[PDB]
Amino acid sequence: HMSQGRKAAERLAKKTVLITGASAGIGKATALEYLEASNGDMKLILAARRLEKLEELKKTIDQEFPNAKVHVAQLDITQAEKIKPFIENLPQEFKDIDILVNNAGKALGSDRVGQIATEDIQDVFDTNVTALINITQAVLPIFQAKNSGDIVNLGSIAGRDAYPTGSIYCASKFAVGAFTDSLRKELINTKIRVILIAPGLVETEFSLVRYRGNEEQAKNVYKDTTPLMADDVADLIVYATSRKQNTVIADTLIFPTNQASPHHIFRG
Amino acid sequence: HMSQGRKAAERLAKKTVLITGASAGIGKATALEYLEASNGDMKLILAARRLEKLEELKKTIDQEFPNAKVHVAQLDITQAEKIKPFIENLPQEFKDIDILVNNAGKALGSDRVGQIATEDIQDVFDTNVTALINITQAVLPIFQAKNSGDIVNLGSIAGRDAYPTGSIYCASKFAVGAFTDSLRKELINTKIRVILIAPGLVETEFSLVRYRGNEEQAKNVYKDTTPLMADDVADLIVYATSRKQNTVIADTLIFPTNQASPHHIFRG
Amino acid sequence: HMSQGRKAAERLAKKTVLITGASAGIGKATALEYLEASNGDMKLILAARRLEKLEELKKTIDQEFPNAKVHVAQLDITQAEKIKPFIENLPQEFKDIDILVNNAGKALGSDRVGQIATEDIQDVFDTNVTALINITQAVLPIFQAKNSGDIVNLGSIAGRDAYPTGSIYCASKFAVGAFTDSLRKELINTKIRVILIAPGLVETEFSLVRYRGNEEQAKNVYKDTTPLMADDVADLIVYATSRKQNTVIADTLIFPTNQASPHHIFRG
Amino acid sequence: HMSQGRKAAERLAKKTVLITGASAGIGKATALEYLEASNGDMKLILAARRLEKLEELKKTIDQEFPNAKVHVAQLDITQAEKIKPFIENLPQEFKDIDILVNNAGKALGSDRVGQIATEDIQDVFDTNVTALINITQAVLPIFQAKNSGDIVNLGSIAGRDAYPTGSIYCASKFAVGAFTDSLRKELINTKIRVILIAPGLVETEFSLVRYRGNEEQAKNVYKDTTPLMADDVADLIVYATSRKQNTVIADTLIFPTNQASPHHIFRG
Ligand SMILES: NC(=O)c1ccc[n+]([C@@H]2O[C@H](COP(=O)([O-])OP(=O)(O)OC[C@H]3O[C@@H](n4cnc5c(N)ncnc54)[C@H](OP(=O)(O)O)[C@@H]3O)[C@@H](O)[C@H]2O)c1
Ligand SMILES: NC(=O)c1ccc[n+]([C@@H]2O[C@H](COP(=O)([O-])OP(=O)(O)OC[C@H]3O[C@@H](n4cnc5c(N)ncnc54)[C@H](OP(=O)(O)O)[C@@H]3O)[C@@H](O)[C@H]2O)c1
Ligand SMILES: NC(=O)c1ccc[n+]([C@@H]2O[C@H](COP(=O)([O-])OP(=O)(O)OC[C@H]3O[C@@H](n4cnc5c(N)ncnc54)[C@H](OP(=O)(O)O)[C@@H]3O)[C@@H](O)[C@H]2O)c1
Ligand SMILES: NC(=O)c1ccc[n+]([C@@H]2O[C@H](COP(=O)([O-])OP(=O)(O)OC[C@H]3O[C@@H](n4cnc5c(N)ncnc54)[C@H](OP(=O)(O)O)[C@@H]3O)[C@@H](O)[C@H]2O)c1
Repeated sequence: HMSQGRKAAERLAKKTVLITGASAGIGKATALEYLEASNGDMKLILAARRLEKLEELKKTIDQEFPNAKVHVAQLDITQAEKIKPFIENLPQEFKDIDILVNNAGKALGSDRVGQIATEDIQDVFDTNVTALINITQAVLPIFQAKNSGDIVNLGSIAGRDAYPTGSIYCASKFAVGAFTDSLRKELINTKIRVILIAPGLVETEFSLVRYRGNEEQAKNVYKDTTPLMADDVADLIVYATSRKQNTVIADTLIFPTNQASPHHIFRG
Repeated sequence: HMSQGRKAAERLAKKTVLITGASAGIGKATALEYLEASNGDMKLILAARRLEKLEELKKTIDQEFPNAKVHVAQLDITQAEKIKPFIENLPQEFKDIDILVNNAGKALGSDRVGQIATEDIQDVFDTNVTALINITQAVLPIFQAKNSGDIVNLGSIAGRDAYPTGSIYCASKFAVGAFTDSLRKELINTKIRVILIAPGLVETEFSLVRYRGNEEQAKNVYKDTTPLMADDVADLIVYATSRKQNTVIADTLIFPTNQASPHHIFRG
Repeated sequence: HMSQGRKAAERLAKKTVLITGASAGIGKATALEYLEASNGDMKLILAARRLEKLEELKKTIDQEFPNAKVHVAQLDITQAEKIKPFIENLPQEFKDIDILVNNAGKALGSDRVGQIATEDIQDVFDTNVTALINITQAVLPIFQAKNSGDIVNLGSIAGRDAYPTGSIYCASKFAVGAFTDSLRKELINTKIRVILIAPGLVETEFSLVRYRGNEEQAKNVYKDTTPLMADDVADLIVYATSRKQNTVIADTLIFPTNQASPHHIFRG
Repeated sequence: HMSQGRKAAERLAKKTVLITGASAGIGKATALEYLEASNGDMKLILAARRLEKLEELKKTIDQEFPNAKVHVAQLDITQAEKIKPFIENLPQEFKDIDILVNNAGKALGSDRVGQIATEDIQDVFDTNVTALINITQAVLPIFQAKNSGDIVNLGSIAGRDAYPTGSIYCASKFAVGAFTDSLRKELINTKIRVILIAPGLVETEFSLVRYRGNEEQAKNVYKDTTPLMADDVADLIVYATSRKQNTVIADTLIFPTNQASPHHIFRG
């Protein structure tokens, strides 16, 4: 198991990764890809709300990667007050986080301004931005203590090119990008790496969530295109975080070949 | 009184402007400037938390511009549940808003990530982003009914060029920009104008608020420079909103001559 | 004649403006607008290739603004070797330039990459970028000697949001923006103002030139929209350059109300 | 020899890469890295002006990668008239290009506007922009005929964040980005991948060229930092081009850990 070559595996070995939104889509793919690239030799902290999904993943990992160690954690990152204790209370074995993947995130609906539910505004901002920042602040001290660690934030093409009907989501991803940029500028005197991942169309549960479980509307987003799959973004994240320390794959835009922006999507 | 020429005064006359953060700084300057440019002939809705400051402004206006009509409103735009009623309950005379100026906003501290108080995060985001969106959604129906109206959003240079120690503020201003951009893209089939104003250094109460009333630290931000004053930004706002309808001064970055970015500030 | 109010007229009076592309469209509008805003009391240096068009304009100005002084100059700004002498040889009366408007510019064709004529590539880059820089370098010493002066560069929405079929033009306008931004950052220790004007659809001779004189294709670009007219952009330029010296209207995107990007253009 | 894992080697095998600026720095590193990742099993066309440097590289490759096939080409990409014939005249074996790496490029001096030699302006633009576009147009038909191929353009952090003293270079890299973006938007209906690589500080011959051979000034750019080495950027290029076809690593900013922008560079 060395999906990315020997040197990348060496660099990943024995590191501890904390992944938010590990129950599905990119987060889940990323947990698996980290093992593919390191010959199973890492420690994973998988956090999301759906505990069974996490358990199921751990079981999959357990048999596929005997030498992997996985700590499953039911956490709604929206519940601010639980973040700091969550970190402080990690089992000894998993306390020394090396890579934080702020992947948990969502979009709710495609309403034009004027039609947007206040709940949808709070939920998207709280999950995408506020929680991302809380989790970041709670982990950072670990990195600063040892002057090492990667902070990986999931932005989006929507974070640099806004589109109509996506005002809130775009506002949230623009925010994530900016926060990420300040952070990188603050840390230039450390060896802590700050990495922004910005995908276009990836077929996950993202569109299913976005349209409240309506499978029709979800599949329709990808109709007549070959979008990215979660493992494609996972591939990039593991790639970025397995570079030699001095290298920062700082900001990457990943697209399916048929897409060039939110407004430029070829449908065959 | 026609600070911007006859034609601009004609275009402004008898319009109703709603201004958030009218008690100080740019919002206050903007109320005054609208009158300077329209020969007093407008209707102003001035909202902020400090009711006395608003009253004082109204009194100033009352004697300076007898023909102006001013409705003062004590409102904390952060109290979401009060927004919709606020708009619906405007006195008949002021109900027909023509220009919305989403000016109320703030920055809290200059802490590097890791050191940022959760209250400061919520306050900045709620005031700068969430409330701006709520207020925008509450007013927009008025504009859509009559297919006219200007939406003016206070962004910042910080909204397109992030800087260390300003992660939250920058994140919030990037969000305001992106929301604004989505909005403009949604409304291209209307005659509703969407305008983003993005200043650099303006000497107001902004730095005083930012450093919790410490006048030392506040004055220090402007030390050895000649920053913009609030009437400079007011000038631009009134300029943008007094153009003929078909013209959209969509996005303007305004700088004092000694500044070229958050990182490029000459001190004499 | 004070289209922009008294204070703006005072600030413009007796200043010397150098305008490239004065024979048509925005450049021509801008010469006229400067006079509207200053009560005719300025000195204009109008440069372009079509000498009769310039003469015609001067004649118009001569009778409309008796107190204006206009120096007409047949110049192909693409002829680098003539730039420095051009400046150095201005008649005494016009030597002390206060405002440079780098307006001359064009786009040639709408060919996709693979189909682009080399002549069209050189012409667009030489006029839009190289000449702009040459002219800028030649005038700048005047401004540095007296520590004042405005440099106005015509960018475009295309300079920040590229679009298919416009690769060369967009590349050129991105370049103009970047050059402009470096410049502003270099001059923060001077009182020299650096101003970028970025329009969307303006109906001038721009599309006519772009499609090699084919009036059909030209009119077609504006079909079913109400684009900006050249005086709209002139209005903005005169506005920016008539602000008090300390204020820099640094970067303004101006759109007709039906447009929000090169990709978002409503046609009624 | 599979620096990036088996699957990536499979995807690279037997492909033909054309590399500009192969005689040194990133271009040279990239030729080497392609072989490291594919077990020597590719065909390289190495072009630059210094023929001996190319020969030397080929000799290195010949003994290190017996199964590699290398065509060396003395070419000044600035000589436009030679581009099309260059492509058309490639030996049969190397005619079917799969990957174009537009790497040749340079910066000349660090002069502020006003002090910039016209030769330096033409040389930078002709090499970085005009030649890049010419070479792109000449190779593209190959890709369109077979509906596959990667176009890799070397941009820079300078292409999205301009800095004083780098106006021309920045202008040139902004143009490369914009051209690149247009190109990707044009090709969404093909399976041709369009990839922008944007590094910060890499220690190559780049600074040596920039300061006309002065080793002092060159080494000084990197003093007290650990910059990226050419093989770091090579790694990213090979990574991007060895993804499965549907995946486009569209736009990647790569930094040494001590850098976060042109203005944010920590020196230890
Ligand atoms: N997929 C795309 O096309 C797209 C494009 C660009 C960027 N992105 C970004 O990439 C990230 C991952 O998206 P995705 O496509 O993988 O979405 P997804 O398939 O819907 O998964 C999102 C994950 O986040 C978790 N999550 C949501 N809210 C949470 C909360 N309050 N607390 C803890 N965990 C929470 C979910 O698990 P539970 O429900 O079990 O808690 C789920 O596992 C998001 O930030 C998204 O914005 C997505
Ligand atoms: N100063 C700068 O250099 C700078 C630069 C770029 C952009 N801006 C932006 O310009 C806008 C105005 O800033 P400024 O410099 O004029 O600031 P300021 O002088 O401190 O005034 C801000 C106004 O907002 C009001 N406000 C704050 N929170 C409120 C709330 N929760 N509910 C209702 N009103 C509230 C305040 O009034 P009350 O306390 O009475 O409620 C105050 O009148 C902000 O959006 C700011 O981000 C400032
Ligand atoms: N119109 C739009 O939709 C649009 C949008 C954004 C930006 N812009 C920009 O705004 C500026 C002016 O546009 P426009 O609409 O006014 O175009 P226009 O109507 O074609 O006029 C351009 C002017 O430049 C002059 N000119 C062209 N090449 C020249 C050369 N080589 N040497 C000297 N003068 C030259 C032309 O005069 P002669 O032929 O007589 O020399 C003409 O006066 C340009 O930078 C353009 O890129 C236009
Ligand atoms: N180094 C950095 O910090 C950095 C950062 C961002 C982007 N970049 C970009 O990365 C690319 C490579 O730069 P580098 O650091 O590798 O520079 P480098 O070490 O100086 O190499 C540049 C290469 O380009 C070739 N070249 C220059 N002009 C040419 C011409 N007219 N025709 C054919 N070949 C030519 C040179 O070969 P000959 O002299 O033999 O012709 C040399 O092989 C450039 O596009 C650069 O702008 C560099």
